[PDB]
Amino acid sequence: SRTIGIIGAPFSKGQPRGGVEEGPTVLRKAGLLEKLKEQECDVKDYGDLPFADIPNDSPFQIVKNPRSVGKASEQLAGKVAEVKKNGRISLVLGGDHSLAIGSISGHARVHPDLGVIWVDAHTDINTPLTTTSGNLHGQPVSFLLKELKGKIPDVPGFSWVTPCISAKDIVYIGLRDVDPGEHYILKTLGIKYFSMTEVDRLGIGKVMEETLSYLLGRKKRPIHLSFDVDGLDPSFTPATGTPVVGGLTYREGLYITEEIYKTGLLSGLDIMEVNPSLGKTPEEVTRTVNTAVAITLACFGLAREGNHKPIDY
Amino acid sequence: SRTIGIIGAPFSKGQPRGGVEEGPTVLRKAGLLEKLKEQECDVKDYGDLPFADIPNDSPFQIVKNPRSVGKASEQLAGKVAEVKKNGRISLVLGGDHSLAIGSISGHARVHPDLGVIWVDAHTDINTPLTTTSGNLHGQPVSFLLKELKGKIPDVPGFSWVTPCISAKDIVYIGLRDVDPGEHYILKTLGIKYFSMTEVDRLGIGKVMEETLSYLLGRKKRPIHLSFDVDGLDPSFTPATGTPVVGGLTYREGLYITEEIYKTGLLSGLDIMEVNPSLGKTPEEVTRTVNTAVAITLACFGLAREGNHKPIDY
Amino acid sequence: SRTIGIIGAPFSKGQPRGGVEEGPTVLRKAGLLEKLKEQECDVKDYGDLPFADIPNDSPFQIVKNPRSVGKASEQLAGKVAEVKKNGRISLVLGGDHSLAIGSISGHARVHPDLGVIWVDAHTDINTPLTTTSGNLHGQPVSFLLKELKGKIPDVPGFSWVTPCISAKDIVYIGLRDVDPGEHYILKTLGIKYFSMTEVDRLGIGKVMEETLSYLLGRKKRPIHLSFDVDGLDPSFTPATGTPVVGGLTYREGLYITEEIYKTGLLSGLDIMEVNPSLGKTPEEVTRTVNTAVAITLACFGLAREGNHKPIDY
Ligand SMILES: N=C(N)NC[C@H](N)C(=O)O
Ligand SMILES: N=C(N)NC[C@H](N)C(=O)O
Ligand SMILES: N=C(N)NC[C@H](N)C(=O)O
Ligand SMILES: [Mn+2]
Ligand SMILES: [Mn+2]
Ligand SMILES: [Mn+2]
Ligand SMILES: [Mn+2]
Ligand SMILES: [Mn+2]
Ligand SMILES: [Mn+2]
Repeated sequence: SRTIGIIGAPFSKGQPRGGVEEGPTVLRKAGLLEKLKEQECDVKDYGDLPFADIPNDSPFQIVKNPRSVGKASEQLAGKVAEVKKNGRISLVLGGDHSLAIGSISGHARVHPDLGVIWVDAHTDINTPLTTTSGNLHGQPVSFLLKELKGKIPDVPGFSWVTPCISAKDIVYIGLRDVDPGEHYILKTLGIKYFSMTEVDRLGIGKVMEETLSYLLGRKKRPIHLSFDVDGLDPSFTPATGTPVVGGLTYREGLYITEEIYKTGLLSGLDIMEVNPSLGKTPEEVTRTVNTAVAITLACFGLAREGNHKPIDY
Repeated sequence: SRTIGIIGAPFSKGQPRGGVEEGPTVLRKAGLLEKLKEQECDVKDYGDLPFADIPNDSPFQIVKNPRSVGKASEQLAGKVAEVKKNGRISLVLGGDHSLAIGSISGHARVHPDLGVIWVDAHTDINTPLTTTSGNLHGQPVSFLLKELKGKIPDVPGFSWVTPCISAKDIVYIGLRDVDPGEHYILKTLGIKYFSMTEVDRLGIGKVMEETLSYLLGRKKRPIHLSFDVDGLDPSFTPATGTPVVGGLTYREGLYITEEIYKTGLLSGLDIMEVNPSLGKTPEEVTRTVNTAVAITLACFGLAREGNHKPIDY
Repeated sequence: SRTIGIIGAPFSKGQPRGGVEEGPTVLRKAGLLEKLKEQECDVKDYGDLPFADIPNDSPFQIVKNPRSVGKASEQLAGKVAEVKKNGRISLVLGGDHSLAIGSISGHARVHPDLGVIWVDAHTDINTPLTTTSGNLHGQPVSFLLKELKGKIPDVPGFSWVTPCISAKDIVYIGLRDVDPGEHYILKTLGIKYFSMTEVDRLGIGKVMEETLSYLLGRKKRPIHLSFDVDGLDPSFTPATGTPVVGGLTYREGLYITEEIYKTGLLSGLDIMEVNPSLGKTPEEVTRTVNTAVAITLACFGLAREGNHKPIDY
């Protein structure tokens, strides 16, 4: 049965807007733990990581808050590796996606053979040298790829990092806003991806069939799902820092996760970029969090066709 | 040509909210009869069933308004069997889905070999003993299935009922909120269904291909379509008692019905759960009724590709 | 590389509502030229056609403003043929779709072998004798089809017209509101089309596969894409004269154009029916124009998966 390890990560210095550090709060008050337990889920809450304050953290070239970001991920990596050693699926209620660096890092320490599925409107694969924004939530994957070692300069706060995944161990789904440098990296490293164009062409059904086959083809291995809230259309998750029109639908979002759950291989989960303060109205915030919870519950068994206990009703 | 028999069924005691008894009214004033006639439809209106008032109708265990519900369906069954004997397709403009009991019952009296397609966000297959809500609009199918005879206790008002369909003669489409007892019944009786997950996986095209093949495989037989308005997403039909996000789209709704029409086998039709009083704004009511009419017109020939008469334009 | 020739066509007398003549304006101020240049596009703006005023233009039977419409298209045809001779893809920022007559006409003068893809909720194939509205924006295709020569009476202003395409050289996508006479013409001339029903059945992926195969089967030839803004659902392009619910999605709209771009055969493009004055709110106008620009940029290379230059990033 799916045993979960909850990790609240109220961090925002991976991007300019601040309300994202409130993500764990709103998701918890939405009753996420209760609802997960309302299922057959064994849930242990490891709490909200107390993220230090690094007042002295000047830019590294154009890269912003490098020491703060580097420290949050280093802290998070230890936590994630802790829950993984406790035999539970790590659920990181995040702030910004920069935390992916620590989440996937800590997960790989315990399961070096993990495969990653990255649901996002963006690739977040900019290097400190290709980024034009300097925001680290758009650079996580670059720190994690072994093939990019030698192209990632020494950024204050990330000396603890060691690339744990190969370009062949990750699949993107939902892309619709990729920088030119990021696109160059995609095609150069031969990274497997399904942009909104491929979802439109093939259908989410075929997309998931190919994604799982691609990652679990040679052999079965742990799965790390890093779900960026903006991967879904802004009509479903408006309270997010960088929304892009024409995203994955609510149904597609649930299909992605229902399928992953069914592999029985989900090992790590990230629910990122939910920023309640960016909701233009009280219900945009409610609509976003509700959708984020729904997708989280899907990862752990909630099926739209229904569920029932091993009893004769 | 599609000859129709209209039956207004202003009934609401199958669920707690009352505005649903206004369904026939708003659908008629939307010009449904005129529009149907604006097509090549032969339409005879059998009127709005005068539903009796049963002041004395205490709960049966937890089941609410059993005598009122049982009587409305018994009345409706006779009407439907009447129009079927008049060689016309029964169109039941309903209130709540509890009326399905009488609609399908009366239809089967004349055509015991009918197949049922149930478009709904719910299975409505709870028994008086599995229901937790006590609302009869979520129990109709349980009264109709032969295999469940022996599990349906004697509820005041339904002694006239006799299960007329087998688990193999029904197909669900659109499910996204099924109780645990209902899910147990689905898998136990081996009922064929396409939840939103299957629609996402296969596409409405394949879904309809399999549905009709499944029901008309061995041989051609009359079709009864019980369309619950909440089977479509609440962005299309918001004025309904129990809306559930992530529903069938407008297009899918029309595709379902255009395909059924084309079989030339539509024998019975239910348009249920439209509740004008639940629309939060005047246009939510207009948007709901408009969609309900559009889907009704599709059942009787209106095609999105166009239609034309046997003349040289 | 895609070299473009911009042609502003502020014309509205092809239909009753007037704000459509503002289409070139809002599209230009949305930064369309800048954005196209922000790509690898060679853009030359031929300006906004100064459309004459024909005060004396009484109806022809029921056909409205025939001389004004006929003159605008005649003018436009010369312009389009001019840009085509300059070796550039004609981009007609239009007013109403009646301009299609001149756009496709002028294009065919230089490339008589062109194939047409018509994205629209309507067929716009009514003849002066089949039309019931008398509005010429719903009759363009009838003037262009060789097979309909002999059925198009002499309308003041169109004596310069000479049917340049056969029924076999055009494909419709998005149809959902076709008159009976139009439908008769579709089936009689055996015109290939994909109404919303076919998109629902096959998926936009298969639809585009069949469309391009159909038109480029025997051999490769120039493509003329006449994109009517109302071909997309009104939730994306509300500021348009004749919206119809259940249209093509934003994603589908981009998929259509991304695919066409990739053929490397786009030869002519029409962006029609954008009417800023019909937007009920300031953002409905913004949402419409934004979508119209997005689809225009897709026609010329902008891909959702990303783009990059031939350099080592
Ligand atoms: N993670 C995001 N939103 N990335 C977008 C943009 N390429 C940036 O790297 O700042
Ligand atoms: N028909 C509905 N809405 N059913 C839902 C719920 N299972 C109930 O049986 O009350
Ligand atoms: N182009 C449009 N909107 N056509 C619709 C209608 N058949 C008319 O020809 O006026
Ligand atoms: Mn993102
Ligand atoms: Mn991201
Ligand atoms: Mn329902
Ligand atoms: Mn129902
Ligand atoms: Mn149109
Ligand atoms: Mn048009």
